[PDB]
Amino acid sequence: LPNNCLNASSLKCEIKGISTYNVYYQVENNGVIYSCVSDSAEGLEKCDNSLNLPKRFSKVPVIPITKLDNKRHFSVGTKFFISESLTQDNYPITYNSYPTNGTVSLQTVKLSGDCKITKSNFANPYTVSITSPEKIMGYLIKKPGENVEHKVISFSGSASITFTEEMLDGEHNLLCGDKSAKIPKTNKRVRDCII
Amino acid sequence: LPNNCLNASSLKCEIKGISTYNVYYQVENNGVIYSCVSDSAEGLEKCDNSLNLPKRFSKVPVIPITKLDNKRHFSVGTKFFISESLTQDNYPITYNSYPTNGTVSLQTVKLSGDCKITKSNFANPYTVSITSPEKIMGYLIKKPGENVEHKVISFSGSASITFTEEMLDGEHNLLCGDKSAKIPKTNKRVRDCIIKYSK
Ligand SMILES: *[C@@H]1O[C@H](CO)[C@@H](O[C@@H]2O[C@H](CO)[C@@H](O)[C@H](O)[C@H]2NC(C)=O)[C@H](O)[C@H]1NC(C)=O
Ligand SMILES: *[C@@H]1O[C@H](CO)[C@@H](O[C@@H]2O[C@H](CO)[C@@H](O)[C@H](O)[C@H]2NC(C)=O)[C@H](O)[C@H]1NC(C)=O
Ligand SMILES: *[C@@H]1O[C@H](CO)[C@@H](O[C@@H]2O[C@H](CO)[C@@H](O)[C@H](O)[C@H]2NC(C)=O)[C@H](O)[C@H]1NC(C)=O
Ligand SMILES: *[C@@H]1O[C@H](CO)[C@@H](O[C@@H]2O[C@H](CO)[C@@H](O)[C@H](O)[C@H]2NC(C)=O)[C@H](O)[C@H]1NC(C)=O
Repeated sequence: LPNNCLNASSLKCEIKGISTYNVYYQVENNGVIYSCVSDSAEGLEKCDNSLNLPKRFSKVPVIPITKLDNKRHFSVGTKFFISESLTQDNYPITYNSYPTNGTVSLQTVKLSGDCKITKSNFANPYTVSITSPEKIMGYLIKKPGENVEHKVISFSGSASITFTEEMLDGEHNLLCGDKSAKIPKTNKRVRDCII
Repeated sequence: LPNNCLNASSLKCEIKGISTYNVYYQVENNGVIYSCVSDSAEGLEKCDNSLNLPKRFSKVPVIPITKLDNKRHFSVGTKFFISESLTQDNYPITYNSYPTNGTVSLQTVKLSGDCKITKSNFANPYTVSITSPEKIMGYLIKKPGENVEHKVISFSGSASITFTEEMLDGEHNLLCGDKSAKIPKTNKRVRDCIIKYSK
């Protein structure tokens, strides 16, 4: 019964770690430290070392990056996941209110889900549509290397994106989940022209 | 520099852990320990604890399981991956001979890739075919919650999977990459009849 973790305001707790999309905390109760990870940020506002805890965690679908090449081009932050311990000392954790045993590890993250970057946008070639079936789905335009941790945008059923004059250089990328599409370099003149 | 790792044979290498799909080892060149993770066990035969090393670690594409409900249905073994340490102290390891920074983390992994399954021509009614665009691809029929390790079959391009009596119970799932399919209960004797007399 991991109910100790969902009511952390009542008890003593330590924020053991804050990622981009979730938080690692342990609460102390009955003399028994209970370790936990959640997406909420709610009722942990009083915990030790909670100061930087954001108001809200994004809650878009994301998975860990497995190919190290891809970090630069696809990284969209960090998040905690339940791994298993190298020593046989696995201790029980609660992940988003699911009970398990394991060890917590932080891991750099790429966007996941099913999204549709529609390359043909004829009505205005600089207003592009994005459509996904998922309840919630996330996009982000990212030159490879830029720190864009909290710059992700969540769009639910469908969306439409107009590129800023800044982003139009050849090296930016429209990441929307498992999909990824290179943004072409618009000439110095033409860019000023359109606006 | 991975150069020190990839030359396992020479140095005092200590196998520090074996997983279903890769191995964690650290070697020793002139007083500095280099932790490493590798997707094949060439070399390392004399390494300190090579006793349990597969001859081949499978190279089928797998990613880590994030939604922990799936684990029961999708398990397909465990693989080392590289993570960033919770404490600020991340150290240098080489992961499949790429130098980078972090900490070694072990996770339970599901199959990933592209393969599709509905297949063939109303024939070999107990056989279906799996086709995949990628170079290598994995499949595995797993009753949810089975002990499967190095039970995963590497196939390229195409394969045809002829079910058995056991699989045809209403409980086994055909795991192939990103897909799963449920194998339903057949009338065993209808099958039994067919296998018996037909060509
Ligand atoms: C704070 O802790 C108590 C102690 O567990 C929780 O009481 C549980 O309430 C949940 C309902 O959400 C039930 O599943 C359990 O039957 C209760 N367990 C008990 C009484 O031991 C309480 O609910 C927690 N706070 C919140 C908001 O759920
Ligand atoms: C981790 O959680 C599991 C889940 O209960 C504990 O594993 C044992 O699981 C069996 C089967 O459900 C039970 O019969 C045992 O009573 C469980 N053991 C205990 C102590 O509850 C496991 O022990 C937990 N803790 C660890 C592994 O340190
Ligand atoms: C494996 O490690 C050893 C280090 O002890 C390397 O040994 C020497 O490398 C030099 C060139 O760097 C050669 O000229 C020698 O013939 C090697 N042997 C000895 C006994 O000194 C060896 O080259 C390494 N193998 C690699 C890097 O592939
Ligand atoms: C792994 O991280 C360490 C730091 O934890 C790196 O050491 C840094 O090296 C860069 C460039 O060589 C310097 O700018 C930093 O000042 C160093 N930091 C410290 C704390 O010494 C190390 O280079 C990293 N390893 C790799 C392979 O990138």
